[PDB]
Amino acid sequence: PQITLWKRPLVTIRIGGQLKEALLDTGADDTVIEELNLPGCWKPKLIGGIGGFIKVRQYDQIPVEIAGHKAIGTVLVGPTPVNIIGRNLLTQIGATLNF
Amino acid sequence: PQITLWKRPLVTIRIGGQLKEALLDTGADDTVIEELNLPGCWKPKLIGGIGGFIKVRQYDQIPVEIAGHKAIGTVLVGPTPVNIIGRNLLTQIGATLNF
Ligand SMILES: CCCC[C@H](CC(O)(O)[C@H](CCCC)NC(=O)[C@@H](NC(=O)[C@@H](NC(C)=O)[C@@H](C)O)[C@@H](C)CC)C(=O)N[C@@H](CCC(N)=O)C(=O)N[C@@H](CCCNC(=N)N)C(N)=O
Repeated sequence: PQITLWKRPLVTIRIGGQLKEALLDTGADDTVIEELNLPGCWKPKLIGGIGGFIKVRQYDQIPVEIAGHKAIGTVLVGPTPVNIIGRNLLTQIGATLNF
Repeated sequence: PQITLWKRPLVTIRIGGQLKEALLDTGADDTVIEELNLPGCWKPKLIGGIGGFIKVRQYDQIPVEIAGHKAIGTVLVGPTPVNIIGRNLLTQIGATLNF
């Protein structure tokens, strides 16, 4: 599929059993999901951008399906206004920018 | 071009006669550039990111050449960690996401 950028590129994802909306973000190195009480071991991390840094929980080897395309990798969980799909998973689904 | 996402999608831009490097950022509504002088009048604004809010200067109707493609639109100037080309200009150059 092709997604234009007139509006925020929000798509449906599946993670930890749940369907969520998330932003496809070519400016994000990593994937950041809103507070979600996932089981499993995790480790502490800090991530930054506009406004500074936040504390997140890093979970590895989490299946994330993005618009029906399966991916699996690292997911950072913390307090975000929007779920963000970053390059670590965008590459797995073969996403490119085109102009 | 077609740009893959194994590395950050950084490109050269020209703005106010100067060359700069910037990140193609589908997660950004707006284009935000590090502190600099631009010609003309600006208005104060606040924007948010992953870590919270910052103050920026809003300049309207600024010509920006992005990897050789022309855009004319709003540029926010302030303490962003990375120069970012957001959807307001990405749409002008015809950029889409594809997978
Ligand atoms: C939580 C908000 C959605 C996330 C994006 C993130 C991002 O613009 O892609 C930035 C771009 C690079 C840093 C500036 N990426 C990031 O913040 C990511 N950072 C990174 O990838 C790296 N960090 C650094 C510092 O480079 C890495 C080393 O960790 C983090 C998500 C962590 C993985 C973001 O901050 N968007 C802002 C950009 C500023 C702007 N004005 O466009 C935005 O759209 N803000 C809107 C809010 C959106 C509401 N709009 C809406 N349509 N619903 C606004 N007006 O303030």
